[PDB]
Amino acid sequence: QEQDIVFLIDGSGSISSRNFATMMNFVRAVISQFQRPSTQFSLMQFSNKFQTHFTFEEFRRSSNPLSLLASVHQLQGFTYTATAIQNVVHRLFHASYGARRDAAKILIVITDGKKEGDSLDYKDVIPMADAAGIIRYAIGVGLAFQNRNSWKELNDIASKPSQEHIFKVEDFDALKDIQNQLKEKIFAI
Repeated sequence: QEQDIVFLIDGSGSISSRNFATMMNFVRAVISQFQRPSTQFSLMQFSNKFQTHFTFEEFRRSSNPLSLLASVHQLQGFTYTATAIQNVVHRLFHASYGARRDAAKILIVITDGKKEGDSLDYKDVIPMADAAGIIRYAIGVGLAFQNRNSWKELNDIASKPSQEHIFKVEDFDALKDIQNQLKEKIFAI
């Protein structure tokens, strides 16, 4: 079963250079657990700005896909998670970007904090993501995601059942600890 998977990663200034590098190592590790052509990937980074590092078409045609993750520079800035999801949902899965009609559409969001200053609300972008059948995973990095204020954030982003689509890790160095878990979740789709 074909899968078109988008990684949407936060590049806000709150993320240290060391942690950003660690996050990219995690993305590379997860991608390395899958094989083309069944699974294809696309990567967008967000802050208050948005950058598509590679589309599904670029990943598909590449003779060395993992290299497309070699020159990813951190954007810095704020964290407009809702608008970022909107940008992914309304662009990265287009046929013109290399997406496949019959493929399962999956979005993996990695963030170190709640959205702040975003002019869009989750209720403004999630309903459409659900209509498109986009399966969403929310990965929250930081002890703050242990409370309620930040917990609800992951629930608003992730597909239901929430528990099966959310991951809370204490720090960026702990991302590697959920690689197998995340892989198993996706392989089950």
